[PDB]
Amino acid sequence: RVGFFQLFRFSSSTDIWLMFVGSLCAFLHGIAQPGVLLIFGTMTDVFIDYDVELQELQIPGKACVNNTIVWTNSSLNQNMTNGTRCGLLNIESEMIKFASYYAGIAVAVLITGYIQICFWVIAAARQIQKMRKFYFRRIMRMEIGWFDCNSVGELNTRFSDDINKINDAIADQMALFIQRMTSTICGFLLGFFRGWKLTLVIISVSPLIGIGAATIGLSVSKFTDYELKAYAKAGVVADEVISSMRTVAAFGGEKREVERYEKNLVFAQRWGIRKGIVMGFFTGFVWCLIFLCYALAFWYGSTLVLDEGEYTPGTLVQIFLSVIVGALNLGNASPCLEAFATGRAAATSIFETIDRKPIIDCMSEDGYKLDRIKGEIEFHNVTFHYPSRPEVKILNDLNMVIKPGEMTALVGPSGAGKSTALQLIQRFYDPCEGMVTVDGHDIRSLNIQWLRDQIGIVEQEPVLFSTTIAENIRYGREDATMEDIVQAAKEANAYNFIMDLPQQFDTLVGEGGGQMSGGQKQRVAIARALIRNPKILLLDMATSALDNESEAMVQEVLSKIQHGHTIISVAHRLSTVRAADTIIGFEHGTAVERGTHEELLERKGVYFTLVTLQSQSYQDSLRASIRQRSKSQLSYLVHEPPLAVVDHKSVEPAPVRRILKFSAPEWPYMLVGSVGAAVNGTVTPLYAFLFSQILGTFSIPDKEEQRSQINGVCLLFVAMGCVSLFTQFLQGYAFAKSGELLTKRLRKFGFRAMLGQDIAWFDDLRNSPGALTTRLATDASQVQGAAGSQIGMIVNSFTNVTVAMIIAFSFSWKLSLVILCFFPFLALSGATQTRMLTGFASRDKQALEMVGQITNEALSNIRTVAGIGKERRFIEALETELEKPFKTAIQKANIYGFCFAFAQCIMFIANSASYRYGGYLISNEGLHFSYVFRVISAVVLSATALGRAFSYTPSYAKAKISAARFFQLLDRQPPISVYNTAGEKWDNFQGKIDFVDCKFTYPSRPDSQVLNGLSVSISPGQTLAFVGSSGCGKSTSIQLLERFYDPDQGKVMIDGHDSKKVNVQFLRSNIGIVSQEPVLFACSIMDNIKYGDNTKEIPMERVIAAAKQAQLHDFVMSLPEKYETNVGSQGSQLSRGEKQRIAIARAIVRDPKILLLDEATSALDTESEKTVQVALDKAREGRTCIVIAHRLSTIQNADIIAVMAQGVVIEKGTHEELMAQKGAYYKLVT
Repeated sequence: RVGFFQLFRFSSSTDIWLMFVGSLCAFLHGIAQPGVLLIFGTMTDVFIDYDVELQELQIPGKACVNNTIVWTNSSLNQNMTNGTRCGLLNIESEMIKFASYYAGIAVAVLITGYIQICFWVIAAARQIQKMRKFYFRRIMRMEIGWFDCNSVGELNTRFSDDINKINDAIADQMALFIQRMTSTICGFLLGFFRGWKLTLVIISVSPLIGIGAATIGLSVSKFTDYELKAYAKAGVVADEVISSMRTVAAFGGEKREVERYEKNLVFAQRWGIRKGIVMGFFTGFVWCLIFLCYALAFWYGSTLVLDEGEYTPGTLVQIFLSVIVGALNLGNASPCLEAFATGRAAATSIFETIDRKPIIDCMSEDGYKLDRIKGEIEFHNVTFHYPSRPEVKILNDLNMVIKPGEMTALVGPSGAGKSTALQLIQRFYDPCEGMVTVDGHDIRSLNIQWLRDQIGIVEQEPVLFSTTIAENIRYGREDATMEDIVQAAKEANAYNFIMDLPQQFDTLVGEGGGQMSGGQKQRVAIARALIRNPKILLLDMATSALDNESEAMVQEVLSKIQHGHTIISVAHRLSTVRAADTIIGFEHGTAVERGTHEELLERKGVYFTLVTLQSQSYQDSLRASIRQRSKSQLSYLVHEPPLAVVDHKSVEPAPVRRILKFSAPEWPYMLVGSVGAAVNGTVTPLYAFLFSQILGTFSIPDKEEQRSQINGVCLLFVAMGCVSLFTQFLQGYAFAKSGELLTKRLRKFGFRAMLGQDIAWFDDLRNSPGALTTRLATDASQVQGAAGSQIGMIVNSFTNVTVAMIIAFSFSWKLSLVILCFFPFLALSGATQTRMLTGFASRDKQALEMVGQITNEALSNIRTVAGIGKERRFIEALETELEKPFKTAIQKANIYGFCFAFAQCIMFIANSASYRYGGYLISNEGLHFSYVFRVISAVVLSATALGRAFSYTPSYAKAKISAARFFQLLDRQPPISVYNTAGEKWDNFQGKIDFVDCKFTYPSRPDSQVLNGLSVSISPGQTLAFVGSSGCGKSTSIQLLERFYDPDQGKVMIDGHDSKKVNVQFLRSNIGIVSQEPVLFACSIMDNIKYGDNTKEIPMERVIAAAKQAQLHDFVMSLPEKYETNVGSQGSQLSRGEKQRIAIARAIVRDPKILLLDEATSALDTESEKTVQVALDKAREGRTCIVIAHRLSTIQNADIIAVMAQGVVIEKGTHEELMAQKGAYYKLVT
């Protein structure tokens, strides 16, 4: 929808000038990089000419016998047959000149690169400050229905992230795009217009490299989806098992689930291997093509193009490097296009909501302004439905009138649109049909700003803003003096309470600050409403959100000092409506009664009499991680020109010792990948060496020898291309296999240890099933980032640097030292730039947090702001707060511009100094001109590679974080361990139970609500029932007898053995549990029943017996698929009643000695309850059972009962004796 050039719609004239000057500087700066290669071409031509002359002068006196052609005296007054051949070219003077040119270009690049970034960043910052303030000013004027449709949560993201996406588009990214586009255009143009045969030839290889690069780029996305689909084959198992962990534990299926997860990790491993193979092979293919292009370019440029006489060596070098630079810049310009697309997409919502016209908004020209109003208000056939849900009509032909100076009470069912009438008389919404009038005037054509200033509302829930109490009250009326605030607080009965506060009226009351009682918040809100002395006072269920002790006080504040002005009250309870002058009952959105209280009592008053009588998930994160990791690995494709100018830009963390120790089992693959990486690192300085070797051949006097040597070097380039192909493929495959083996091992171990944790560990919100699955899917995949791949990068960089240094110091140590002085800067350039950028991003986010606070406070409770608060205040506050991000952006502009400019210019300074000194060495020390190029190029390329080695920031740190998260899990020792040592295994298990005054408190729930004093004993074969309580200990006996939690204090005795000492596996195997919600696995019905005793392969006879005993055989036997019917995800539909019998059969099949019926027989259908109660009753036979049911005594008449609802078991006995003594047990029959 939004065109790219719409993003600049907020640009001012100053912004236009800044952008124009920045673009001009970016254009000039971009010209510099390819334009310097002309100076380089002429410099290398000068070197070659001087070397030819010098070599000729070494011949022993060819012209001393005859005048001949080319001897030294050609510098003198002698008639040499080929003119002035010697003496005129002074190499040192030429190199002084060329070093001067390089230094001048360095200064120009510094200036232009600084301005380029600074001006563009400043212009973007100004434009987006303006954009944000306009956006917020527009939001606050939208009608409240628009806020019903749009969530504050999404508005916050639009305000913070989306506008930041626009910033990334109109910011320095635009300058970088301009610079790189002009650089590539100039690079290709200067190649074509210096030699078109060679430029055309070496460009003709592009289609193959394009195919390879496009293949890699496409394969990234293509393989992401295939990987995600691959892991899901195991992710489903993990999610199913973790989501139902209590049943898995209760039936001891941990081993089975671990095996089933291992069985499915193979697909993810396999797809990871294949992605590695493909991407490594294609990276090697691209490198081979690059080196074949080198060979073709040099061979053709020499043959019949240079040795024939058309070109010169300098022109050949210049053309080659210019084309390489152009292609390099073209590649670096794709991130800018990505940023432009992202920004242009995000701007759609912002601009459309900026341009949207509000249906009703706070403005000064909307309509008439009354004076001395009576306050009378009336409805006329008002019909209304909310815009967010127009299908449901809330008001139906509503007609009502509220007399001036009187209190009218609105009563009716909660869903009768009772309060929605209030939102109409302050004009939150216009009525769909009908009219609402005040003092005889229509609400329309009445100045909304003036109208709402006549109305004060006590909201349903008090809302206070983050400021002082005096300020919060002052929001009701701007010009209220302090004594007026005191008077309002006195009327609202808050003065006495507020003066008790530590700092009186100046105390901050922000919700993130000092808290206050709901009653006091309502009283300060009432003060805010009263301070404006409204003619119309709306009481919208003020007390409905308060405790009784505070309800009394708030109600006392109300109906005490309210007079003269009209009051419209929606009472929370009808005990206080009788003071009202009139009452209007609401039914299905229409007024009915419109009578006095005594008249409301004209008949049954069904509502009034009734009340008075009754009252008296991992996929997103995994996708992001996979994509980011694949993109990071793609950095190996970066190639840099020799000579020329270099590229610029293409809980505690675990110790790496632990990661490597864990990854030891796959050491051979890491070693093979390391060998490949070492060779690939060696490749770069070797091709710099071969380039310098080529340059040296052009000075050879013998043409045949020259041709032979050039052929040899081209063959070496071809061989290097082939070796690079093979080694790149080998490295990619080996490190992919190492990483995938590590990830598979990590997932298996993490799941296996995760299933060993005690149940309490799962209840913790830090270990939510979604969180656990995300940890098992994503974090496991990331740990390889701190593994072979990192080792591969380290080895690659080390070999690159060491080989380059060997070459440089072998061929010239004096020059190497000079060029090495610039080594630190060239290397640290990129790392410093990236880390400074991320630091600035963090600081900008910190600055934006303050603004987010204000914007979220304003939007979260926009109803309070509009109705009773001040609309314009928040706009001004946000406008003032928006200055901080602007200042941070300005200083970012300055610092980032300087850093970028220096990083760009430093290379030219290095060239200047190095070639100035190389000229001196050639003139005096007798170096060969080729060695100068060799040394300088080797050192520069190694410096750039080493600098790229320090760009591990985004992935390595989080890899170590994930490794730490896994290692803490693997090292945890749970309080209750399923995998613990065997013991306390008495063969003749009988199942006698006893509770010795157990105390328990649920962690992950507030440590309050302690369950205390529980003490009962159950002899073998008896049934115990916990009944009557709505909670407070009823359901925790189940989770205690089974070792889900050990008691805080006290002990649970099984056959006389303490609970904490009996081996969990054995005890839990002796118990069979049925829960309120039958949880079954996606396997077949036979498998689900067979899950009861998964330690042994029980025959189908047991399953049949259990199914018939559980009243399940006939039902399942009559299904289309019978006992092989698949459950859950298969699409087969079963009701809770049908699954409950599956669960009961599962419990029965193991022939448990203890049965825990945790509120079975709770299906929504009474028929299902009848069906399943028979199953439960048949199951209880001959076992020690603890039975819990919400149903009445009929279920539990069989055996002894406990009835208490306060933890301790005071009342206990059989149904006959319990009913005889007339205790609390009778409440079931009350």
